[PDB]
Amino acid sequence: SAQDKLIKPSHLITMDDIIREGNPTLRAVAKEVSLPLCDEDILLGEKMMQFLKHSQDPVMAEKLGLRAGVGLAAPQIDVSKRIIAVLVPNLPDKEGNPPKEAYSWQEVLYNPKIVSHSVQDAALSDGEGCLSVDRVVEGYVVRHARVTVDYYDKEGQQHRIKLKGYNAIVVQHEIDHINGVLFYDRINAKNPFETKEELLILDLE
Ligand SMILES: CCCCC[C@H](CC(=O)NO)C(=O)N[C@H](C(=O)N1CCC[C@H]1CO)C(C)C
Ligand SMILES: [Co+2]
Repeated sequence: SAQDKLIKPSHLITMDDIIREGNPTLRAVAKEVSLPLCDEDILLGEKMMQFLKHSQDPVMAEKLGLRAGVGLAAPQIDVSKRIIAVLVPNLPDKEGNPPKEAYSWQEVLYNPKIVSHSVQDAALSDGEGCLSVDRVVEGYVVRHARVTVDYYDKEGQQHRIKLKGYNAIVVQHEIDHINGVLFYDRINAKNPFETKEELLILDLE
């Protein structure tokens, strides 16, 4: 299967492993992962985290021809399992200094689930992109401004976390993937940049 090839020790995930719009796997509902976590799944998660790290390494990304990404879900690499990886980076300050800490959030979540959320919604002012989608769909991708997520880490320990801002946006984008949902599904087709008081607009800069 695909996962088998992906977990090969010397295998590096590249755009060649990312299925695109059209493959039915993107629209399927990923299956939960068995507990305790089996080797295959844990290794896949690490491969996913490593992919993200490589994508955010300007030289490496440039060498491998990768698109900088801040998250990835198993289905995107043709594995219909509820496994997602997030790597949300901090940005430089107003003065131009590099962030004190490269990442704001780094985690591989297994069987993640949204338990509660804010009444307010939120969308990145610049819209969203997806490496599984080879085209641009402009508009505000409407998501919950804040969410509480329950998931199991690679150790197999259950966690419950409160996310907001950029972290909340990224996690929902990834969770959408394991439910067969693509970002443009959350863009108001009749008015892509529709706004409402309850809709917070996030500027990353
Ligand atoms: C924001 C919600 C999470 C996005 C995750 C995607 C990666 C992905 O395809 N996950 O499934 C990404 O990094 N997309 C990028 C993206 O949309 N970004 C990167 C910075 C913030 C935002 C731009 O508005 C594009 C540039 C490839
Ligand atoms: Co995506």
